[PDB]
Amino acid sequence: KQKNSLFNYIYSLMDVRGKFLFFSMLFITSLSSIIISISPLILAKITDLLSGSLSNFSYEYLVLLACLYMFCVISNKASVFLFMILQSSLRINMQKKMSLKYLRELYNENITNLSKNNAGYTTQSLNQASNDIYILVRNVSQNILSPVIQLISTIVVVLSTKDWFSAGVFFLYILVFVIFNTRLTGSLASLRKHSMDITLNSYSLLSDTVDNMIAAKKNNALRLISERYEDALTQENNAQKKYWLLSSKVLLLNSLLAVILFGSVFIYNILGVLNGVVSIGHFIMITSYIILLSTPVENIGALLSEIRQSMSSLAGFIQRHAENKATSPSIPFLNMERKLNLSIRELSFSYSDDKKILNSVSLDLFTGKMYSLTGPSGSGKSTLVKIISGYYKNYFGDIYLNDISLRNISDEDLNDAIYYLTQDDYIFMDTLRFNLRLANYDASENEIFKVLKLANLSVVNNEPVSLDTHLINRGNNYSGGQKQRISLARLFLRKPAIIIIDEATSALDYINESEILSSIRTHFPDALIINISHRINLLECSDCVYVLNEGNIVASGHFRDLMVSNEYISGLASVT
Amino acid sequence: LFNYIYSLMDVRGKFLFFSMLFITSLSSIIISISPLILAKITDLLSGSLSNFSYEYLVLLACLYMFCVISNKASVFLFMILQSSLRINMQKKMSLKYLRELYNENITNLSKNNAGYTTQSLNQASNDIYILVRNVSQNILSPVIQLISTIVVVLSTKDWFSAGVFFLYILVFVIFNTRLTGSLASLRKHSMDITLNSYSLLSDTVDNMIAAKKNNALRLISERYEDALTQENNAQKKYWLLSSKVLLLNSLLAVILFGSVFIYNILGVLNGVVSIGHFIMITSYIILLSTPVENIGALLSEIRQSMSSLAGFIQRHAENKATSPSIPFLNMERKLNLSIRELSFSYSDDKKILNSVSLDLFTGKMYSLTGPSGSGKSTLVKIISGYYKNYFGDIYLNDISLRNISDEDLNDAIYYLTQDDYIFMDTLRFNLRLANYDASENEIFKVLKLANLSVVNNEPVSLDTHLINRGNNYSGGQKQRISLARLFLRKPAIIIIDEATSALDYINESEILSSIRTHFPDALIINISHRINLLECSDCVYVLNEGNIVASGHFRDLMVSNEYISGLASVT
Ligand SMILES: Nc1ncnc2c1ncn2[C@@H]1O[C@H](COP(=O)(O)OP(=O)(O)NP(=O)(O)O)[C@@H](O)[C@H]1O
Ligand SMILES: Nc1ncnc2c1ncn2[C@@H]1O[C@H](COP(=O)(O)OP(=O)(O)NP(=O)(O)O)[C@@H](O)[C@H]1O
Ligand SMILES: CCCCCCCCCO[C@@H]1O[C@H](CO)[C@@H](O)[C@H](O)[C@H]1O
Ligand SMILES: CCCCCCCCCO[C@@H]1O[C@H](CO)[C@@H](O)[C@H](O)[C@H]1O
Ligand SMILES: [Mg+2]
Ligand SMILES: [Mg+2]
Repeated sequence: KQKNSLFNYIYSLMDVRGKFLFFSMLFITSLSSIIISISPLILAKITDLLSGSLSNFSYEYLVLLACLYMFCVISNKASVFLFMILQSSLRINMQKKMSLKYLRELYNENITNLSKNNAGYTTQSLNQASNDIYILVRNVSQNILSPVIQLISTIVVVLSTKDWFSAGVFFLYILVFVIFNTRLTGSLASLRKHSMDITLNSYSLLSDTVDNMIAAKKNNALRLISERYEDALTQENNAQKKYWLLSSKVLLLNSLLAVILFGSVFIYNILGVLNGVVSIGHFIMITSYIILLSTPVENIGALLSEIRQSMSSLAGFIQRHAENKATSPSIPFLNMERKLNLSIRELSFSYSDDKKILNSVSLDLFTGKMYSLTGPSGSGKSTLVKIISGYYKNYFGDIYLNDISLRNISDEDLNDAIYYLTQDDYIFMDTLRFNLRLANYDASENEIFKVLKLANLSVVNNEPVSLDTHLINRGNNYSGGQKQRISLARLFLRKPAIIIIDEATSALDYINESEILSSIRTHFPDALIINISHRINLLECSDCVYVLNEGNIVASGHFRDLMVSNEYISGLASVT
Repeated sequence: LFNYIYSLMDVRGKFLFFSMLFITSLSSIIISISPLILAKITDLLSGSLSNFSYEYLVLLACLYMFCVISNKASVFLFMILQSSLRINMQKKMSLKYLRELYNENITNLSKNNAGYTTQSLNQASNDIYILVRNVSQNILSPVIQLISTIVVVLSTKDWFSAGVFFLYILVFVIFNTRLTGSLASLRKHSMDITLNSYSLLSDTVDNMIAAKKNNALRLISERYEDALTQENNAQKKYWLLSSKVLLLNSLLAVILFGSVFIYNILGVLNGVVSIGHFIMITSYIILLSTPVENIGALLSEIRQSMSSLAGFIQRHAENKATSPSIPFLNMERKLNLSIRELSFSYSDDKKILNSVSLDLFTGKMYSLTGPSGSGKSTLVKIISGYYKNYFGDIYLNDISLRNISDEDLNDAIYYLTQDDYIFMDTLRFNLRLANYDASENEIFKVLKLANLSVVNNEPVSLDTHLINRGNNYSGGQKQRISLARLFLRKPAIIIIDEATSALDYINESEILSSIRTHFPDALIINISHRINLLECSDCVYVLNEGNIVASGHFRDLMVSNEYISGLASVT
């Protein structure tokens, strides 16, 4: 069942030009195997015409024979060059379509599955998959029809000249070969997959070390960093050597079998020529067939290995990239209300198992009101807002948005209704314009510049900020606070009902913090605001404060009513 | 270049490489006898065909078989040695890269992402592979087969054949070298765009959650699709030139070798040339394609994998200023900091530090504050040796920073960065980053001082597996990992750049208390917007638009300075 899905996926990557290039590759490979299967006859015809006669034969017929053999050899080589020209053209063609499908497939994945592996890994995963497709495209377009044509014609013709021992041992070889190899193909595929996986692990550890180089540099940790890579490389070499040995043995055993079987057919026809039983023309034809048969035998060996091993390694890739999906019912045409209220009823959550992060959170929040959420680091403030923000769907209990449950809300609509300002910043290595256009694609040059003022990012160091400012990897081109302001400027282009600010202002100074937080409430008057903070001034300003402790909501109401009642907020209000 | 490739080969690597060269050379000697054995077989066919002529035909046919078998055994043996050599050279190549990346400056490291550096290793590994191959296979072997051909065809006194044969190798080597550089440039430019494309994929995948939550599929997809279009166009440009060279080389061969075939046909028809010689000539025309092909590769592949490997060495071994350093420096337990008229720019376009003049001392805690963009991080980064292109001077008890080795500076100063850098590994590994030789107890002791020894009423294991960017942990728990590292280290200066922002007052004060206790003589610079640290410091420094605008005690500043007055009013 998964076998059919695989080839349909490869076929789909080919546009009209892609389908032509693929069929041209199949045709030219097939045509040349027909032509080259003729050539050992031509050689035999040349041999007899000369053998015996003492220069007494048609010199014009020898020239015609020699020219036909040349046409065979030329057309077979033109075919090789034409196939590789078509192959690269098809690689180029299928490449773009393959890569975008991956990016779009990665966008539709869940946050839990995305977080599982880094960029180093996903980047080299595309690499392995692309190459896997390439191999499969080749093995199909080249090693299916062509070796069958050359093997059929060879047994048919040798059978026609009534040589039973030759055609017999020839057919015996293809039989022993196809059996022996298939009885060892899976054993290679498994050893190759296991290797390729360790290779991903190794690219993953390189990108992990390079992304955290500054940390390792400043801790003078070259030895610790170098040794954990050197260990990964050692796991890679050992996995590669294990494949190499099996691969090397199969090749040597297949070579020794060929020498024993085809060697006998060569000795048999030698004795046949020495005892006048067999003609020289025929001897040359059997000798010519033994030599010609190696390439179709090679193309079969390849197919039996390469098709099974690239199908296994490609199966594993499609699995860890299209599998993880619970249900998600969603609503067909939903047009969310400008005013939305939040109702969390007996919400429970665990990231893994054995440990519960949210015990039985029961809350009720309303339009145009600001709420503060606090608690110790590990209580689950981020977790709770992430679930509200649809990061996770494996939760016990229910969450409503004006009667409508989250479970029945499409990820697109939820993201239009709620805007989560994350604890960590996510700045794209691109222009400032690009980072803000992330919030709204259709936004004009003015709408974007207006938003810079609202986030206090219109002027940096007495200089006006350009929308064309190039932003380095992780936006480390900008200060901690300037990073927070990019993410804040995004909110102003968006139009949400709920606004979550998870410690999203921590890097800003008192002036900026207050001015932006002011501008938020001004620009979004009816917006429900959840604010996560460990700071009294941010807790004070709220219409109501919620204290989360070890998963459960332990305290509610006004900050003043809590600053003495509650154990945690009294701990905060220890200073001054 | 070739010395760098040679160095990647250990003793087993050098054997495998020479075995590859030998076997390729030996097989070209053997296969160059082949057209003469075919001639003798054609000669015997037009003879008497006596018992001895039949026996000689068989012994001849056996020698041709030995040629064909030994040539194929050589191909299989070469590919077995090649993969063994690839495996061998692989590890050594990869570590040299990681170690080369560690020795690079922060400014140059920040220039490109992991997606880029990962695929950069890929391209160079493959460029080495190609070079190892074209050298071990396409140098001696085609020369042997081309020499013996002209020698033997010259011996049989066929001038037109050996003439046009030598003419072809001459026109070929000229025509191709004329277009090799044009191919290498088109290939390099393509491979570079390919890096750009892998860079944009890792950039998008690292910030997927942002793009997902902003429903930005179209903007994200469009950007990548543009990069892929820049990739296809760069690839198509190489493809066309590559395809033309191949078709023109093929058409030249058909015209030149086709004439040698027609000439010897007419020679056979007019009794001038024997059939035995006519076969030997076509047998040489057919045999010559593989050495012509290997020269076609050698010419084109050696140049294009040298161009793209030149680039890789340039961007991974250059951009070093000076660094005089110090031979054997043993830094004093007590160190004072003296910044004199410090000025700095990142891209020279704008000044970040105007003329910072400061003086700090042992065992005292100092607070640094100012608006976001003043340059607090910049200043401590320069103190921590992130950047060396600065005007003014920085001393450490008479010794200038310029004369301090990056290893010694990192042992004297410990910078707790604004953003956290958690390794995807065990908690043990993340803490061993600070001190390799640390025992299981030294590490757990440090977990208590970091307030990380217990998470959710459960004792924290040193074997806790930490996901990409440590997102397996809470904002504050991340900060605590970086804080726990400091307790294994032994510095004179301790910089805390907003490194406790994700912590509540209790823990912030509690960890900062255990820092001062465990490091009594340590000079502490604290960057904070909050007041629970500014009030605790021995002196406060206010940075505004590059210049230090206010100094002294916090209480004396919330009277004098409006910024410090307004900040304290947040009570
Ligand atoms: N992806 C994850 N996988 C497993 N456990 C996690 C993950 N993220 C967080 N946790 C744990 O879940 C608990 C609460 O997580 P989180 O919601 O980030 O907390 P928080 O209470 O908001 N803390 P903070 O923001 O630092 O002050 C902590 O004990 C974390 O260790
Ligand atoms: N790597 C960089 N490349 C270019 N400019 C930079 C870089 N890092 C910082 N800057 C700029 O230098 C100035 C000061 O940066 P930084 O030292 O991080 O500031 P900060 O004043 O400490 N702000 P913060 O800690 O966010 O509240 C700002 O104008 C930044 O945009
Ligand atoms: C035009 C009349 C017939 C020509 C004589 C028959 C021999 C055909 C040429 O054989 C070639 O010999 C080479 C070594 O000499 C091999 O490397 C090559 O694989 C093989 O294809
Ligand atoms: C001309 C009379 C003397 C000929 C005696 C030697 C036998 C030549 C065998 O050559 C083989 O012929 C095949 C034909 O298809 C090619 O595929 C193959 O590469 C080549 O090796
Ligand atoms: Mg949190
Ligand atoms: Mg800073």
